[PDB]
Amino acid sequence: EVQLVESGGGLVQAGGSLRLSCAASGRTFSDYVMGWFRQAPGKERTFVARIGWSGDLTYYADSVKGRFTISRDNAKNTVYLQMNSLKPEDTAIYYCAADERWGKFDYWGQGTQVTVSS
Repeated sequence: EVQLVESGGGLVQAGGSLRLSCAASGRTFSDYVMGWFRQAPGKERTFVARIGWSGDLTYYADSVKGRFTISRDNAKNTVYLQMNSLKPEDTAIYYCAADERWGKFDYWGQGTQVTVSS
């Protein structure tokens, strides 16, 4: 099975930025669509962004499109989420996810906290 390990969470001031990363291992990384989800403490886990196998096709939730950028490096088995212009409402636990097909993902990371101070 594929293992996903997120990195890069932290505390940032409103208007700032963070880059999350997620390293996949155990199977050929280029066989998987990679996605990011987030769960705010009082809401259910919601979709953030996903990227196609080759890194060309990307899709973003309305609430983050234009501020967040998803990318991948298939030689490093890593997917990235560059989060710019952060808002307090971006505060959440962010989860990496993987699936061979393009809300259901077979594999999930353990989550990393992102806190945006007002």
